Amino acid sequence: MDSISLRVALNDGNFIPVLGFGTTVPEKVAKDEVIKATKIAIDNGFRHFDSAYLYEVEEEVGQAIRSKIEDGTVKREDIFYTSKLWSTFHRPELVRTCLEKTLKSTQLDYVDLYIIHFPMALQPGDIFFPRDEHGKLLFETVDICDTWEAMEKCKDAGLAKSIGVSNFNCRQLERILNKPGLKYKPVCNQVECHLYLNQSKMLDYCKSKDIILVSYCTLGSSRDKTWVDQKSPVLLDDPVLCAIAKKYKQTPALVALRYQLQRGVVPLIRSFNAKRIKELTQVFEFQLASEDMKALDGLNRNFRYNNAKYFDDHPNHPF
Amino acid sequence: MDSISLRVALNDGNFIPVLGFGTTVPEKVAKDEVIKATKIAIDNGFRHFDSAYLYEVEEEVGQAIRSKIEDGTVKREDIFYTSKLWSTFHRPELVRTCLEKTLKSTQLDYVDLYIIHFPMALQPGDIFFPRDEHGKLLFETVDICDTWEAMEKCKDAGLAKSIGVSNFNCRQLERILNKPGLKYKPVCNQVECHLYLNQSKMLDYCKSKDIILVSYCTLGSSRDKTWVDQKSPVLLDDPVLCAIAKKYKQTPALVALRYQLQRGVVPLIRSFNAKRIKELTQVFEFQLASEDMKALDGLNRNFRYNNAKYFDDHPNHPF
Ligand SMILES: NC(=O)c1ccc[n+]([C@@H]2O[C@H](COP(=O)([O-])OP(=O)(O)OC[C@H]3O[C@@H](n4cnc5c(N)ncnc54)[C@H](OP(=O)(O)O)[C@@H]3O)[C@@H](O)[C@H]2O)c1
Ligand SMILES: NC(=O)c1ccc[n+]([C@@H]2O[C@H](COP(=O)([O-])OP(=O)(O)OC[C@H]3O[C@@H](n4cnc5c(N)ncnc54)[C@H](OP(=O)(O)O)[C@@H]3O)[C@@H](O)[C@H]2O)c1
Ligand SMILES: C[C@]12CC[C@H]3[C@@H](CCC4=CC(=O)CC[C@@]43C)[C@@H]1CC[C@@H]2O
Ligand SMILES: C[C@]12CC[C@H]3[C@@H](CCC4=CC(=O)CC[C@@]43C)[C@@H]1CC[C@@H]2O
Repeated sequence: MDSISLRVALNDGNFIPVLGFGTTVPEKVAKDEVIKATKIAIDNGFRHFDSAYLYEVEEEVGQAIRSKIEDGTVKREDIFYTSKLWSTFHRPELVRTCLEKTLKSTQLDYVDLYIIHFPMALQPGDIFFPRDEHGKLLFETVDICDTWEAMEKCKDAGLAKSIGVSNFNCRQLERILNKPGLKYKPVCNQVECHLYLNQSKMLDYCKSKDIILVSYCTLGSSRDKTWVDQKSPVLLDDPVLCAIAKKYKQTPALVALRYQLQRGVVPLIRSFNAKRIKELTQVFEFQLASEDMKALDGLNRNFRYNNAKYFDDHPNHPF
Repeated sequence: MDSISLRVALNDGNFIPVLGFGTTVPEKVAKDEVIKATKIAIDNGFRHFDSAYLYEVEEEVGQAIRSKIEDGTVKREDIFYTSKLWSTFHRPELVRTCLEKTLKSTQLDYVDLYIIHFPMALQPGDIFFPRDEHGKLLFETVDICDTWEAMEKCKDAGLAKSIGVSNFNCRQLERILNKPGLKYKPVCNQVECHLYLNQSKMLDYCKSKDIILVSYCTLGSSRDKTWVDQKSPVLLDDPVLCAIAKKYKQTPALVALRYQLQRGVVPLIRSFNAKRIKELTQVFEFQLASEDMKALDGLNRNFRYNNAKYFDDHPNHPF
């Protein structure tokens, strides 16, 4: 069967498809394009979809998914849908409210994985990034351990099959793992990970705790100018990556992706192009040799495309 | 990660690694060879091990598995162990007794999948195939539906995560699916399936019921003279199979195996040879084209290497 549909074990007894499909829509691209791409991803064997409250497209993604359930292509159970809790709902009493909005929007009866988008709380309200009239960002110091307890209850309530975090550093992660009364451990930490920021320490830390590293910007991001510095290196053009790709008669994208899979990372990818969507499904058809992995490991330069500078000087900034 | 370690969904919410490693030891081969092979299989990414009470090697296999858990190579959760209920324990009150012997032998705290080895009951006792002094096989007519209820309780008791059957024909399968009060549906039907006996009807039946077909003798069996007719065709020598293997620069074994995976079968293989064990791990590195699948589909000749003639004329003989 579709090898990219196959699953890996989560520490709570659940299983996640090994390859995920992101749903962020680029600034100048139309939101209906995500419906097109999602249906195509499903047709190509993609069973893991990553979204978020912040993305404002959960209505569209849920629509693409249900149409495929409707026409008998898949069952809810075949789909693994991930969503994320936004910073303005970090207050314990607001966590489930955020999730219930996602459920209402997607029309799915539960999310397979619900995660904390960032370890930073912002003032409750209707704006994603609330600032005062002088531009200061209105944040709060809600303890992650408190928001985490609210996340555990959403799992107990059956609204989320699994719970995890995103953009957490080791200190923040340790804070939750050592929390007294901890009932459910985070099943993953979704962070930026690619050839220029391979996260070997975080990967080692997660392995020792049975937490999986789910990577984003795996192919060097979408270079969306609203959030990616245009003077940053283009990952897929890297000479060493292109030489190796050439050596295996594969594309750089496939080599950048395979590298992650080979090191134990569950990667997220995104393409609104039908040829490229199909192309990524062949990542299991080859295998990098030790020497080549060591080569790619050497491309690391601790470079972030996602600095989270839109969070200004939040006392809890992970980076 | 090891693509042969990846999992497929079972109809009860569990997941099974896509490629299984059998543990039967050939007549003239030493039982300690299975400990060697199992450790090597684990080192190579095999996570699904198929055994049975009848095989008399559960003590050895459990030993190989635990050593790998003990040195930190895997966790119990990483391993999927299958065992089978022997015919002499078909009486409802004896089912759990058989399972508890397996648990005691393997020293695992539960089996991931427990299945009915054959749909034929034999008289209780210490001999696998009890016969009278005149030679007649001492069988019983215990209803499979009754033994099945005993299997459901072992699942409710937590002793077996999943339950299934083996060597059942469609009638016997339908008998259980239509049983009144059925609580748990069989997650699989482990039967003989290869190029000369592809089981297309059974495969279709299973697909419609969400029952997976787990195949054995996938490579044409071990040709063990105690149970395989030496005048039977050698599957891996088949001209058409060798031509196709040649066309993909792959071995016949890999082509015989890939064919099963491509049609939705979860295959079982077995090799006590370290080179061949490693060889089978590359089955995801290529893909047969439609025309080639149709070619291989044509090799079918409804030929069984496993006639179960050791069950003589049991009224419930599946074949
Ligand atoms: N948790 C967080 O804080 C966070 C942050 C950022 C992202 N994410 C997740 O990660 C997902 C992906 O992020 P991203 O889009 O910024 O990064 P990305 O996956 O690294 O890059 C996406 C870009 O790669 C291109 N691409 C896809 N397949 C390709 C192929 N085979 N060859 C060449 N190029 C290919 C796409 O172009 P085309 O469309 O033309 O194919 C697209 O522009 C997001 O949708 C989201 O779900 C999470
Ligand atoms: N449920 C049932 O009633 C039932 C019945 C029979 C079997 N089974 C299960 O199926 C498992 C396998 O059965 P089996 O051994 O009879 O049949 P099989 O898997 O079809 O054949 C095993 C033979 O194939 C050879 N082989 C393995 N890899 C090879 C490769 N890459 N190239 C060439 N040859 C290769 C092995 O030789 P080497 O060792 O030299 O590599 C071995 O002799 C059993 O252990 C058992 O778990 C279940
Ligand atoms: C920069 C931005 C806030 C942060 C967003 C970004 C879109 C992409 C994105 C995806 C994430 O999951 C993390 C937050 C970010 C990085 C948004 C585009 C406009 C908005 O102001
Ligand atoms: C033939 C036999 C009983 C049936 C056994 C066979 C070993 C292989 C085997 C594996 C199975 O799982 C089904 C039963 C069989 C086919 C045994 C070897 C000696 C014994 O008498």
